[PDB]
Amino acid sequence: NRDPASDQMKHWKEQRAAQKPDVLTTGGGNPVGDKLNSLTVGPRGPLLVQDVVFTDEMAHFDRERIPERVVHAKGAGAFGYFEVTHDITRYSKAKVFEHIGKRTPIAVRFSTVAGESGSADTVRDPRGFAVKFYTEDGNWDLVGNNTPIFFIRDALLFPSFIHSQKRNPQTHLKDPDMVWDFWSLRPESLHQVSFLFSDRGIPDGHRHMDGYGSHTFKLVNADGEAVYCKFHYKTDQGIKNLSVEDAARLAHEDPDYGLRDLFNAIATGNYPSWTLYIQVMTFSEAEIFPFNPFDLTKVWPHGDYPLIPVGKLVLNRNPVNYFAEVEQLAFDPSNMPPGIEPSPDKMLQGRLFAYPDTHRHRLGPNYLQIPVNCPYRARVANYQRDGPMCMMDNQGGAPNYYPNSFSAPEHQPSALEHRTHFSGDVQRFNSANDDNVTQVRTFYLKVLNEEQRKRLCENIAGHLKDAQLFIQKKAVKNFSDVHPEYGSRIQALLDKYNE
Amino acid sequence: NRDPASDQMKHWKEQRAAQKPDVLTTGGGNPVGDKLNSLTVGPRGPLLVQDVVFTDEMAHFDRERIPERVVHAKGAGAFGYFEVTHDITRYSKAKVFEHIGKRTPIAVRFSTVAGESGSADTVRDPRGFAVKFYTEDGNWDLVGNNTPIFFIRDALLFPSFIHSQKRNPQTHLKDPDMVWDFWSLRPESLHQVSFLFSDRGIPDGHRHMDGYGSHTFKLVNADGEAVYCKFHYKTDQGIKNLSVEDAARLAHEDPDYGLRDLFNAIATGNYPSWTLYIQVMTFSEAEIFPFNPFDLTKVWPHGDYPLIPVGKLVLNRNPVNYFAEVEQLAFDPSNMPPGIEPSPDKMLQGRLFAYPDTHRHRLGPNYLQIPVNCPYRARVANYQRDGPMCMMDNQGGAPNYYPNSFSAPEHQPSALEHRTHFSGDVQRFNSANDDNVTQVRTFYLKVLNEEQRKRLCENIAGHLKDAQLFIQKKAVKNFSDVHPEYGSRIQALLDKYNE
Amino acid sequence: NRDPASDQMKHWKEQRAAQKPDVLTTGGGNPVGDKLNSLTVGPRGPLLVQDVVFTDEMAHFDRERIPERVVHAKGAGAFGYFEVTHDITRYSKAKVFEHIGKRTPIAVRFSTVAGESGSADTVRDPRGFAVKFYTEDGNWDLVGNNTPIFFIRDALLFPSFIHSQKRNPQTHLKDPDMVWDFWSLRPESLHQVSFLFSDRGIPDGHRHMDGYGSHTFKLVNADGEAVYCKFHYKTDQGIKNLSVEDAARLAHEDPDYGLRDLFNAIATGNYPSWTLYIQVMTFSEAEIFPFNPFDLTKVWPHGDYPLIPVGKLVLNRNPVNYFAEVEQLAFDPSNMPPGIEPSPDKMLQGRLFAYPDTHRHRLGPNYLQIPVNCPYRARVANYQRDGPMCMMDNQGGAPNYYPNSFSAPEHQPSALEHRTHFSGDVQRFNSANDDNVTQVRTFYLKVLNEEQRKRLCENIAGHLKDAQLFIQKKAVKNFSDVHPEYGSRIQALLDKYNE
Amino acid sequence: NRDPASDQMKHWKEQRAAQKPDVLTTGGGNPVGDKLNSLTVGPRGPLLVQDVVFTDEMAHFDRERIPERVVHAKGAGAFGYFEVTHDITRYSKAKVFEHIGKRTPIAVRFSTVAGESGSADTVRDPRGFAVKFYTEDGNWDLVGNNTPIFFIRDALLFPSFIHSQKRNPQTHLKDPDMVWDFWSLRPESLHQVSFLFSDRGIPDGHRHMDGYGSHTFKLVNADGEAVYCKFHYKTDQGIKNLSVEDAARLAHEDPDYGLRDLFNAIATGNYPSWTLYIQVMTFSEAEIFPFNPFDLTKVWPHGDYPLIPVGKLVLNRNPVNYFAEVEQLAFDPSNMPPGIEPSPDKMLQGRLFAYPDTHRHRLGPNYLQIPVNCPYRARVANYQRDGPMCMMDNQGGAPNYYPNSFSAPEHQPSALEHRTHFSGDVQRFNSANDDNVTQVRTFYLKVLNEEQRKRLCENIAGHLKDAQLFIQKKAVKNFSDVHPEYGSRIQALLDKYNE
Ligand code: HEM
Repeated sequence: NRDPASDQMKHWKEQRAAQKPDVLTTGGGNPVGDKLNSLTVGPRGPLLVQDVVFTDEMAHFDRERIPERVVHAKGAGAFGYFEVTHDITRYSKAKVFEHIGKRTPIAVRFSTVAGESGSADTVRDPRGFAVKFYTEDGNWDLVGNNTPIFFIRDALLFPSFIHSQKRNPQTHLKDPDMVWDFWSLRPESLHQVSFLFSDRGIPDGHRHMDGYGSHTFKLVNADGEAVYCKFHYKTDQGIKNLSVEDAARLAHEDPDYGLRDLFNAIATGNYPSWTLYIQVMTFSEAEIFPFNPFDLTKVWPHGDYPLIPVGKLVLNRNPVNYFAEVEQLAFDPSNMPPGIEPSPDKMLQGRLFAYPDTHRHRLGPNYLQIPVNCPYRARVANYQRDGPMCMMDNQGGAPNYYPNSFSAPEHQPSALEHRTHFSGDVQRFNSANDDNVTQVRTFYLKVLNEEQRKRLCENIAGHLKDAQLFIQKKAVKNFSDVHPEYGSRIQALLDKYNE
Repeated sequence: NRDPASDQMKHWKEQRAAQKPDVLTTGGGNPVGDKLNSLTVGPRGPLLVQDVVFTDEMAHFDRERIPERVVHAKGAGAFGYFEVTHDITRYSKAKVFEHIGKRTPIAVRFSTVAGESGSADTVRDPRGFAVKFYTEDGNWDLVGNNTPIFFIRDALLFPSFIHSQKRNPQTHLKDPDMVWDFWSLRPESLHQVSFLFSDRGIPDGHRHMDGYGSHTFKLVNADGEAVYCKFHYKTDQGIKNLSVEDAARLAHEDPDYGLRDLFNAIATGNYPSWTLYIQVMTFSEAEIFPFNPFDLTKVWPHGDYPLIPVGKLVLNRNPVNYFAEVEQLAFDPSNMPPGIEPSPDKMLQGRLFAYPDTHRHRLGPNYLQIPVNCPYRARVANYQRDGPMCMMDNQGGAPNYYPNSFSAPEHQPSALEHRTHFSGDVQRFNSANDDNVTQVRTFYLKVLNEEQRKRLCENIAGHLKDAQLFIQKKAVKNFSDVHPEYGSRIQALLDKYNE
Repeated sequence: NRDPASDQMKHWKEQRAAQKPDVLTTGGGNPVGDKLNSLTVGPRGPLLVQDVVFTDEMAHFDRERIPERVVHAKGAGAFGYFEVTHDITRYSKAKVFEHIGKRTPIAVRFSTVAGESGSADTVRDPRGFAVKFYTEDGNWDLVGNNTPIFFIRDALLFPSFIHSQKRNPQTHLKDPDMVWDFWSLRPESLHQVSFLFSDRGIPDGHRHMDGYGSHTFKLVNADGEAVYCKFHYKTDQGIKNLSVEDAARLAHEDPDYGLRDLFNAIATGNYPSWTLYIQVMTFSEAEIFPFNPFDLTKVWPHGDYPLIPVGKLVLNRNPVNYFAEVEQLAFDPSNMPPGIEPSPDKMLQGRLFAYPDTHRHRLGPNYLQIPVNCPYRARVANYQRDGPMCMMDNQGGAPNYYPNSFSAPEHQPSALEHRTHFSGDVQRFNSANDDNVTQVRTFYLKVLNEEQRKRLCENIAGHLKDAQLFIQKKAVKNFSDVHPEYGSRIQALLDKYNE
Repeated sequence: NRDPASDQMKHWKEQRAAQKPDVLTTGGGNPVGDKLNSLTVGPRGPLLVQDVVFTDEMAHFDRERIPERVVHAKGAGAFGYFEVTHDITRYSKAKVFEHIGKRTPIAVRFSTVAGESGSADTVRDPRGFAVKFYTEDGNWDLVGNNTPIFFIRDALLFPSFIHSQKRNPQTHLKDPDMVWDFWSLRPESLHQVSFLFSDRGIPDGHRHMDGYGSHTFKLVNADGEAVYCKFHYKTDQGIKNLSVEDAARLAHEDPDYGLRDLFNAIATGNYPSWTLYIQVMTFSEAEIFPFNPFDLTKVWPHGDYPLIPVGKLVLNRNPVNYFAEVEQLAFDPSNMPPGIEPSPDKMLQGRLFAYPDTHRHRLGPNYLQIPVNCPYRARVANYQRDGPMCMMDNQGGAPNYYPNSFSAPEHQPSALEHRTHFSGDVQRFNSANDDNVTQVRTFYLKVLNEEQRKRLCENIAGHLKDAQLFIQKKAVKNFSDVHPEYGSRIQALLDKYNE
């Protein structure tokens, strides 16, 4: 016998006991008599528009594909839940953290980034780790990566970035000249660049990796007090990466490696877990931080801000229909229930917009009306109506303007966004030179040993080599700024690759 | 106080009862602490992106509109049932006729023909009478209208017709030349044109008008024997038209008069009803018939073809939410249960294609998933997946290829099309001159009496007059062919009309 | 020979006289043999899916309809130009007012608000007066209204407003209970509501109504020197409006009266024009202003803030294709070139989001490329790419990331937005009580004379009379808050109406 | 210096030199001041809605993606011309062949099949070969392949087939159980399934393979006589296939091998070319012939039906912008100028619908209006109007109904379709027994030599080595039904793989 994976269609007909098979039908529910031989005038004559069975199917077939994620197209998914094992109600008053043992059902999706839908899992790229919490207050999406930091700190340079990583407008090939001209001119990436070309670059599956909310957020307690926080949900399966070697063999032996490793893990019953933590920084402590507490290209050293365990993330159910439940999902950072709010983290401020923006496009206006995306542990109610493909509903014949004198939905002041005071002019404030080295240096010669320190200078040079020379220096320079040796090793290697 | 319609909100609230309102949430179900004031820095400062409340809402509002139906955009809808007051199971074996007494939930939408969503019901124009049956063998969309005949005999000239019947491409106004130039160049229109300007051109409210299927159809029984039939449903509310002045008045006082009439009649228990009948014709007779039995412009005389009583059509329910229940109601002439097949009606043949084609574009590739359209009385199982906005499970893990050896949906030798045998060179046979007078001449003389004739012409003469002298000639010319007098009688009015 | 609008097809045939007709082709360009009779196997047989002429033409016919603008569905559009005639450059460095005699192409559209596409023109309703300028610095849209004020003062209570106006979620009929229940609950509307029900609520055609910017905008000259402002452009054709009697008649007689009137004028050289002035309030003034200077329901009295002439708006070019030129026409208040900026007017701010947004839905992601919408007088060059229905050269090989060292477009540091200082807490400041009457009273008492006040209350009562009693009560109350006479004069009429 | 594909940007800057870079603007052409730092309230403050530079850019990015082709997603495309070399004026009256030395602009896209957009070029999968001839009679899309046969002879099966190749509905991974199950239960595949695993399964470069109109078509001369034919465009650069290990190496070393390879050729003057031939068969012969002369899994033998020469296919132009020219490219078999006509193929006929149809989905209603799809060597003129993103002018003010009396587009009898007399009942004729083994055996034996013969079994087994035995068996039952040793060798291999 094979693995639970391949034995899919197998484990399907079985459980289907001896119950006869459903009756093939058209979308209209008309029982199809013969769906193998099209209607034709004569055995060698043309086809009639009359074969609606055919028309009905081909028509549906011609419209399956929808736009793939603008980023993170390739990924895996599965559901499970979250459970409380610590009390942090002092910090946030969210319903998901209510009492201890408070298990909220979740939905998570792993994925790559730069590659398309046909791409393989096993390759150097950050990883998409987004959780969908279904809470009585509504849904809460923690759209996070496998790291607490990203490459850029101003949303505006993101589209340009994603481009710099994806194909060339003309050749449609991957273009290093682009990948590095951008990185080179934007040293802020330094930090997250180094993390990428580290060993973590390619985990073993989606399980032996770490999850983070990356950004800085804001918790609020039932007492109206607030404090900035950072979420870290480590892996209980342990950290594990794949040598550039395997990453390549796997790249072709099983392009969907990480994909079926997650399905079998849960099929065989070995459910992947993660222990959720959170750092904590008061506003007072925020004004003090030697750095921008809201800079996405920075971290809060654990020593100065220790981790507090909060919960256990347990994925235990495997998706049935992938399209409907995984590809069709929708993780929107904007979705945050009372007790949780965004920080003025310029990058975070960008996700507040983009996700619902695209979602409406990828899936359509009512993209939340999709089962997987619908917040069922809540009771959506308001003054919104219509839209294409309006399922449900449509919120019945209830009044549609606010305010109204007809007992239609009223607001709840208990969920008012926490009020903070901000002073200063309205201007395009430059964050470019917000120190893109320090924390980086203490990562090259403080977080990594000599072994991986080198594996880095090797990985990087192996790619940089392909970029125009003038580019290489503009890069070596920056790296150097993190530490001379850093740029020395790399540069060296390059020249050897440079013939 | 006033009418039930206008009392919509009232009642809704009284039913709502003492039940406290629902917490006003965002699309994501998150409660809103205050959906009346925006998040602005300062009481007179800028608006913030961070106001995902505003953006959430506003956004759905920006997508509230879907393209109105290409034709018959304005209308009203109601649900109810259908009863089997007779056993017509000798001709058609459709389960919707199974046994006397059986009932099948129906859905109907009345509509005008040309005017967009904002026009007025009380205007001369044919009328849409769609009857959707939710059977146990899929659905059945009998797209009827108040008239058994139409204007054209071949689809190809349909998109062209509707055009002439709408706004000039440059001015955007109703064009008399666009209208009459077309009607004059296509005599086959001579029939319905007459019926159109007659007293039936404006039926007083929906309840007071008949419904027809026009297209010759096919009824297959148990033995597989087949026949051609027509579908007529006479109104139990008796016929009632609206004088030009009484309608032309209601055009403003109440442009949605028809919509209100219906809702109101129902809301007051007074349900509109229709008896169903059909006309049966043998391939042999259809052979002998003096005309083309599938010529939409002609009718099967009562005498030669009496109407057999079928069952009843009760409208005892009003829509809850209009946009989700009526606006989206989609009727595809293709939905025919095993037992009702189309006919070689060149006109019908076209529709077979169009409805789903457009429904796939107005509502979406998965429109058959909309609650109203879904055949909730049968089990839809087939090999079609994905498509934007996939509701339900999408046949979960069930296979997707046919045939297959995994106990997936099967065939239905019983639901096989009937086998008719045609012959002749496959080409484009000009149907332009298949007697465009006979029946028109029988209408203008034996069906109408002098006062009814008088009207017809004045009605016609008053509209045709705005066309160019030349079209007027061409127009009158065709009328004389039906009958000398018809022509001159109208002509007369024109010369006067030309003051 | 009638009005130029009627003879549209005439002058066409005429226009291309000696020039022989072009060949009829499918979408693909292939020539069409016989476009009248579909390809049916046998003169009375089915329709071959092999017939492409049909399918091609039919499938397209099936997708002709796109959503109609969310609000202001029914309108009229013409193209003309703008000519500067006064140096106001000391207030805005906008390249549009650049210098005396300056000519900038414009495109305007007139509209109603609540009615859908079939809706009648001559009805009480504000009027849209959206201009589009194709300035050398990019398109500058100034979306004017036939009134310099609006009902609500916060963008959040807007979707609700429109809802109250349009059809009821259930019956689908206009609901006066809905309308007035709303206005009654938000007295800020008094001002505009009063204007609306005044003779000005039903202008005789588009040629007799002033256009306004309503919102306060911020102008910025060459020395980054700012100044708030109001946009006014009075008709040069004289203020004229249809009585309540002519309006109803026309309502059914000529639903497209505005269209017809506007088309004809131009068509016959009788070009309409508007002079554009602007009031100038300095930051120091907007400070001590007796009201919030960014409150859409208020106006800067001519007395303390004059009107400085700018130039003229002239329309002299009818649309050739309505759909392609007047329909797909989309204006974004967000489009403002260097020198013309927004104010903190909350009501305005929202608009910065919604117009481009909704457009991305109605017209489509790449709608900015639709001819009538492209800033043809400017040269786009950005890192934007792809999306459906992408024309032009998608900037071709051009680099796609920013910054880049490959000579792609750069940022002009001279068009950097002006910078203002705002301080305070950031939150939901409740601006529902910023005086909802003062100005209203001035309008009722000093702007209108008895003759007028008489029609107004009559008019208000005409509609309101139908709102449930408790609603009418609440309504008269407010009016009284403007003036005892106001509420009373109506009340009487009310009690009068109730038998 | 490196290859052309690598030096893409390098050249852009080079040639685009001696020119000040363009001004980076917005969608509306407004110059941006700084596109690197979003607008906020103070250095550490929230992002303002005011920032439109941001939104515009972001939203537009949030939509860059459109759905990929349901099949043949991964591909490379280029442009060239077709040159007549021989006179087959007698077989076709088609203008594209008018004379000797007649050039016609063509566009081409090569593509794998069951692989998603991100997949890798080199993999056992048929190659998509589609040429778009822009002729004076519009565009004639010759939607071919690198093989002259397919896996099934009935459209209906296609969706079911295609799904079998793609991913598993639940585990989303590629699944052999599905693969082989389909083929096992469907023997017609045999012929094409053999060719696949043959040495031709993985062609080296897109230039070292052939082209096969595949289907059977019809030809019509000026005198009206018709006949059937087979299209063949043999590679001039010669056939060069890739090994199995090599293929799987570039598979991850360079997954975009096709693109690069092909792009570089044309980039250096090494323009590839193909010779277009035609096999001819007269109706008479179409009668004598011995299995269905249209069976898509049957090829005419050069022996009895020889290869006639026609012309040259030369591709000497690379796309400037890929998304604009290749991604948006749309080839519709339904496009066919006079002289070329479909044939009964129960497979082809269906294609005539899937292509234009699925396009109205993937790209949009007016997709034929996208620059590369437009039939620019002709002149579209008809009665089709509107639809979203209506580019051009919608045809201006021309009359929109046919017929008309205003000199609008007329028709050409010259373009009438050939009339074939088809006799025989109208029903679903089984095609499962049309011989799916005779021709096949001839391959394995004749066309194939002992050497390659081995690499087939080895390959056909290397894959099937993952399908439940019960499946493996069924398969061997056919291969052997082809020829004893075929399944023999296979079965011998399979056993070892079964460890
Ligand atoms: C922030 C609140 C606003 C939002 C979200 C908003 C939204 C809309 C929407 C959805 C339409 C439909 C347009 C169409 O279908 O053609 C519209 C039309 C219009 N808006 Fe309002 N708008 C806002 C504020 C205003 C203000 C502040 C003005 C003052 C120019 C204005 C002027 C117009 C005009 C002129 C039209 C009609 C355009 C035409 O048909 O030519 N809007 N607006």
